[PDB]
Amino acid sequence: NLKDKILGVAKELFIKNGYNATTTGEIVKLSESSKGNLYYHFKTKENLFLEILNIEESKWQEQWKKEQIKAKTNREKFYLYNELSLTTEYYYPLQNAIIEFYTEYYKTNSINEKMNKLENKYIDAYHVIFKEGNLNGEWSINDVNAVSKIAANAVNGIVTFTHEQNINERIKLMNKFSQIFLNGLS
Amino acid sequence: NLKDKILGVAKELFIKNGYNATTTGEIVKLSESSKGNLYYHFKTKENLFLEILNIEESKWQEQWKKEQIKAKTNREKFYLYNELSLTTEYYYPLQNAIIEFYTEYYKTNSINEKMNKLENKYIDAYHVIFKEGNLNGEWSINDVNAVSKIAANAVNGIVTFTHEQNINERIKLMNKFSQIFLNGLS
Ligand SMILES: Cc1cc(N)c2ccccc2[n+]1CCCCCCCCCC[n+]1c(C)cc(N)c2ccccc21
Repeated sequence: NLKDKILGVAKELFIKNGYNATTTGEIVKLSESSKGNLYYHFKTKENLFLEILNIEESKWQEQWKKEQIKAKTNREKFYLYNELSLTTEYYYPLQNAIIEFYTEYYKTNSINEKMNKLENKYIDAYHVIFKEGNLNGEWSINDVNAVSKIAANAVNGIVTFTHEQNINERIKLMNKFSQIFLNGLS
Repeated sequence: NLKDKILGVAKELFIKNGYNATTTGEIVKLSESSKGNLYYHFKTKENLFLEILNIEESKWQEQWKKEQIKAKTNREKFYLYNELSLTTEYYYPLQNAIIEFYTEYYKTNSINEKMNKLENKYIDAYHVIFKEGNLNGEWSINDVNAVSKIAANAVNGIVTFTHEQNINERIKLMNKFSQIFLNGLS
């Protein structure tokens, strides 16, 4: 494909280097397409990156729906989602690139809108789990949105800031975190 | 002292122009030193920057040592340290150079090793709060080292990935997080 091999080489570059480290020159010299091509579907470079995120959050959310069956209670789904978070090949590997990205486009207005459209997708899985768990009598959260937002970011914190220590050490901490947290809700 | 003039000047240069754009030549001339002296004390730009981070971590510890006295109990120190990490990062000028430097050097083991020492010093403050809270009966935690690493990265996530929200909402969520988490310990 064309408008799909771009998105591919781009994802690979944003991860391998960083957001700025990868230039449109590079994406082209390895995705072979005149500068203009990258201009139709993808208006700007911040469009191509914001595009990659959407796909990634979708592939990830999709992977979780196909794996969440292995958890019977919402309590178990919480532990599971946070554990799988450390291993997916989806979305989470772009978090550094996203931190970089936001530091260099937070002076524009169309940024806080798109970076907040994704926010809703990103915390959705937690919203389901906490609401569904309210319905299933697993706990009683008065402010579901607040808690989903906290859970999502705290977890994104664990996944992102421990990216060097042995993987099983990380799963261990994440489980202790999921424990402290749900225990905190009831 | 010349070493300190070099560090002071380099810090300001990194802040005004960012990590990559600052040249050691600028650092050399503006501090009235030499490539030789700079090489002698730091070996490289990356090292210089890491040394600056060291000093910054120490000033931060000193500031905390003076601030925590406002918080009688450890439950309070925890609430306060988490709020301080969120509010003071909003206007910490080196933050930008820091993002730029990390999301570009976490691949090297030389650098990522030294960064971990820094990170570990930040985590220590949680260790102290948690150990001290044990000896005071504020809670009973059997795995202080672990809970400390979890708290630190959870908080960093909340501080780091929540930037699009309004400042009061972020402070509301950080406190709710502190409340949930401290409640999950008992
Ligand atoms: C004085 C002073 C004054 C303040 N008002 C202040 C305010 C807020 C914070 C520190 C402050 N300090 C001093 C602060 C010194 C901070 C030194 C930090 C070193 C390490 C960064 C580690 N790191 C890791 C592990 C993992 C990541 N994925 C990652 C991603 C992006 C960026 C960094 C990353």
